[PDB]
Amino acid sequence: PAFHPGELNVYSAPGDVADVSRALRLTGRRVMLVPTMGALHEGHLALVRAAKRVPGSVVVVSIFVNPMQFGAGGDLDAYPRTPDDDLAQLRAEGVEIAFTPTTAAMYPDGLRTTVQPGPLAAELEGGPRPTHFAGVLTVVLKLLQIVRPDRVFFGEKDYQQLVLIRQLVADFNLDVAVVGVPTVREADGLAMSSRNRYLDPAQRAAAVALSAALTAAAHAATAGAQAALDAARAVLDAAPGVAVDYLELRDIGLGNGSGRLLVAARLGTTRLLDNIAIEIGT
Amino acid sequence: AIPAFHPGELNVYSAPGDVADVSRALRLTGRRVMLVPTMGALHEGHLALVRAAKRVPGSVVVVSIFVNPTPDDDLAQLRAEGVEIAFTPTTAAMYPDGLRTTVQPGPLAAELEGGPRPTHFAGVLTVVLKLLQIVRPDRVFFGEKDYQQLVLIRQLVADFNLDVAVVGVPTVREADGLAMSSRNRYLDPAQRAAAVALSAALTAAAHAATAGAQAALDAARAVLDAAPGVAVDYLELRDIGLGPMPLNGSGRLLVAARLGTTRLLDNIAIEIG
Ligand SMILES: O=C(O)c1cc2ccccc2o1
Ligand SMILES: O=C(O)c1cc2ccccc2o1
Repeated sequence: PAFHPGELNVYSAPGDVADVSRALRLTGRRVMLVPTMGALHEGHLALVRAAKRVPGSVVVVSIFVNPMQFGAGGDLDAYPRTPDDDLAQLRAEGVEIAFTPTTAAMYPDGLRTTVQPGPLAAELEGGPRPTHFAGVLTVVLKLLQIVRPDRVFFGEKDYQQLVLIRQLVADFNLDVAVVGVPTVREADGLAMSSRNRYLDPAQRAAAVALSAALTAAAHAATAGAQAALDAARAVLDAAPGVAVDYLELRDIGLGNGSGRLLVAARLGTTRLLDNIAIEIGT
Repeated sequence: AIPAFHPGELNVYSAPGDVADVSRALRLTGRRVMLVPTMGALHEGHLALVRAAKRVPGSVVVVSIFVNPTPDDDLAQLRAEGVEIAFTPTTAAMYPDGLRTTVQPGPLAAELEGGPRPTHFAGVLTVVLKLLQIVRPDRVFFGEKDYQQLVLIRQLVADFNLDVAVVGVPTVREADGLAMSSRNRYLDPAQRAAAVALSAALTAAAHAATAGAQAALDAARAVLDAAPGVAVDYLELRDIGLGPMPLNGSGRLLVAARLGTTRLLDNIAIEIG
């Protein structure tokens, strides 16, 4: 396949992106990978920019709505799809490679060999959806194998995901560095997500409570962990038809001092996640 | 700041990161890295794998030895085969975080070998994935003796999009056809005499196969039937990927049996018609 530099090159075949990737690496360029599910927004763009700023980089953005991380009924047919836009944003960012595989090319033998996560996959987000992270890690492994990048980028918004990815990478000895990138927020603090378009004016207004509780907790934390949790709790209780799924304070690896506070809540049918770093006593 | 590597010599590394560094540096200088994963206690069967890997123009041979949960003799054979890298890591080096993320095999891992040991191949594929990631060879060598295993590794490679050729090396046998294995040494003399029936039965079957699949199966069974003290766990004809037997065409006939406490396996290629 052709590679036209300083331009967006779009490959659909794993073979084609694998060949270009390998060729670019043998020419000294450093391969950056940003796995996305499309519907790009400014949170994905921060990920591209981090990769862009790595000296000698050639950036691969992949776009694949992976039917293995979704479960019935349900969420798969409803995922936002906007490839036109996505590709334009990527041209505008000066990304050179977009990898957009077909389901058939990724799953020619269906679900056969898969990745089985550690017990962290059974908690938090994986509580209701116990096969969700196995689907995520399977496609992430396939993607790293196809593209073999130097580094791979993930937002901290999906913190649990990032942690399991660091697990996949360590546990399977993958020669790739995992770059966590801080969450991009709207001007009021709402963590940017494509699930956000599904909020109406009211819920969009109520939605600010997640970030506010979290940031309230981050500051109340000098008074310790009960104080941080109770502060976030209070903010969430004062917010109209925000229904809290969970609100949990964990170690940063997700097992006082330094931790991570995590929230999941529904607004109508729209499930939102957010998290923040927490220093207990600091 | 790469670890020390002396060409034409046996270099031993126990650190994953060391063998990863050497291997990467060697490929840049135009050697082709060949991996031969072993579990130690090398016999001729392992040596046939090593020899295949040496055949490749440009090869540097990496032999891992690791027991998945003979030290000086094994290395002496490797030095004697002219192998240049052994990878002899600890359990803690390979599993510093315990069993956390693992490989889940497809349904074939539940059959055959299979039913007695339901989690065996999960262990196998996981460790093999890791060796592949550590060493990143161009080619990886497995004996056909453990044929279900080879099939499942080929599935790993395909399914996870791994950049490596799987090379399957024919079974080394003793003079009477008994598939070589470190277990063979446990057999008393009666058992060792009766153990010839597994290969005997498989080669009878392979030759009976001009008459079709039932004649092959029946010739194999007659031969096992004529052996005392041989408990047959399965005798099965499958296609070459271990799916069900197609009506004509290439297949594989596999057998497992228990002789006292010692469990023996064998397998053969079959052409129906
Ligand atoms: O668009 C995203 O937020 C995204 C996509 C994606 C693909 C595989 C694993 C994790 C992922 O996060
Ligand atoms: O000694 C062997 O035949 C052997 C070694 C090995 C290592 C990983 C997976 C399977 C394996 O078989």
